[PDB]
Amino acid sequence: MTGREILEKLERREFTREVLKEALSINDRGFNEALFKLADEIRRKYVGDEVHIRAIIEFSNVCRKNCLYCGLRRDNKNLKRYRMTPEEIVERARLAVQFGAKTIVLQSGEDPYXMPDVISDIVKEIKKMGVAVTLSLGEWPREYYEKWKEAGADRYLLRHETANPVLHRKLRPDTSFENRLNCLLTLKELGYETGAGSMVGLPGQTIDDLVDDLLFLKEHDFDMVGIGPFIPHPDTPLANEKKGDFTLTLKMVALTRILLPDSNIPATTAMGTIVPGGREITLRCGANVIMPNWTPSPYRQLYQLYPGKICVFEKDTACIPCVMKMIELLGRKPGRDWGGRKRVFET
Ligand SMILES: C[C@H](CCC(=O)NCCC[N+](C)(C)CCCS(=O)(=O)[O-])[C@H]1CC[C@H]2[C@@H]3[C@H](O)C[C@@H]4C[C@H](O)CC[C@]4(C)[C@H]3C[C@H](O)[C@]12C
Ligand SMILES: C[C@H](CCC(=O)NCCC[N+](C)(C)CCCS(=O)(=O)[O-])[C@H]1CC[C@H]2[C@@H]3[C@H](O)C[C@@H]4C[C@H](O)CC[C@]4(C)[C@H]3C[C@H](O)[C@]12C
Ligand SMILES: Nc1ncnc2c1ncn2[C@@H]1O[C@H](CSCC[C@H](N)C(=O)O)[C@@H](O)[C@H]1O
Ligand SMILES: O=C(O)[C@@H]1CSCN1
Ligand code: SF4
Ligand code: FES
Ligand SMILES: [Cl-]
Ligand SMILES: [Cl-]
Ligand SMILES: [S]
Repeated sequence: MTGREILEKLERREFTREVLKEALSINDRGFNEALFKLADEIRRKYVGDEVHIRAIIEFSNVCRKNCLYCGLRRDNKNLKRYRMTPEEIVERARLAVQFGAKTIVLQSGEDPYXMPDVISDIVKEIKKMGVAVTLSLGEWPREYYEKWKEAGADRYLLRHETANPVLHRKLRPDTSFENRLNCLLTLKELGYETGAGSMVGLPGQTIDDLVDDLLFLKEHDFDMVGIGPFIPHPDTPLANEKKGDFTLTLKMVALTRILLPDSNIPATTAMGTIVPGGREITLRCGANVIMPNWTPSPYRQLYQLYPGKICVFEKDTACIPCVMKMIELLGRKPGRDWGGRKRVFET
């Protein structure tokens, strides 16, 4: 099909494997621009002009897992490890709420020390502040997820990474796609707003794999979808692999918006790392969420899933103001409420 025909099928919601594969394979500038315009318009119509701010506190870079892509993998001895105290985390969340954040995201490596009860205690304290709490702590037993939901957690981010089970097991040798999916299903069952998503440009990942990632996301109707490029880290086995392409990754975000029109979709920091101004582009191609870094010094610079991350050299409190300026210069509005998913039931 020509680009014009692919676009027409996307506009009529004929989301076949073939339409998605062709959308990802056509490299014509005119087609891509039209795809991005469509996704921007769908975003505007379904989720409006509010860009929701999720302040992220990366509270520990200790991890028990050994994912091949990740700078926090347990085999990386060239990394100073750190843990914020529970008091530090609560007070740092309070400062973000003082700065206007309406969601606090707590993210870490899979660090056993906190699990499950110290997390529960932190969540209960933050919930007193009248904001949404999102956890992004990795894979844990059902019982831990249940405890955190009873403590008041609202949302959980657990990117599926890659929907190719073979590639998933190779890159994540401690676990499996089946396990990852079972965690996501358990989180949904428990009443979390649940986020999935994937990296683009992983070694060995194909276009057909990206199509499978889109169809997976569409299948499960996730509340949130986090997408970014793979960025190689020098202290990992994938150090010499190519970085994911920004344009391809942006097309994944655009297609995700077209597929899941009422979902919450961040403009990720990895997008702003590989291209200067990449978050702002992504916010104009389907995204409607931003996650300003709220990790304090001196830890911020130690939380390096990938290198060269933007924002690391800035003062503690810079990123909330910075994203508020971004949202204004984009002609957008800050979120007025917690920014939970507002489902638009259709046919
Ligand atoms: C800003 C640049 C360069 C534009 C440019 O420089 N040309 C425009 C100003 C031309 N003027 C109208 C002021 C004067 C014309 C008379 S003149 O005689 O001066 O040329 C234009 C050229 C292509 C545009 C992107 C694509 O669409 C894809 C996508 C659609 C989304 O929905 C919004 C996001 C995104 C990324 C777009 C953003 C932006 O919009 C771009 C980069
Ligand atoms: C934290 C300190 C000290 C006072 C304090 O502890 N303030 C708690 C405010 C709590 N809220 C955010 C929920 C108020 C919402 C009011 S609002 O009327 O916006 O709905 C206060 C004093 C001045 C405040 C900044 C300025 O103002 C400019 C700007 C306005 C944006 O908007 C949000 C960002 C920013 C940078 C502000 C952040 C923060 O706030 C500051 C630093
Ligand atoms: N090298 C790299 N490049 C780009 N993104 C990466 C990366 N290493 C990790 N990430 C991404 O960062 C996300 C958060 S990792 C932190 C939370 C948790 N340990 C977890 O694994 O879910 C991952 O889901 C992955 O998609
Ligand atoms: O892009 C990033 O850096 C982070 C990783 S998971 C949330 N976004
Ligand atoms: S991706 Fe998450 S689980 Fe895997 S090594 Fe990094 S921090 Fe640990
Ligand atoms: S969002 Fe971090 S300094 Fe701009
Ligand atoms: Cl969130
Ligand atoms: Cl994300
Ligand atoms: S900023």
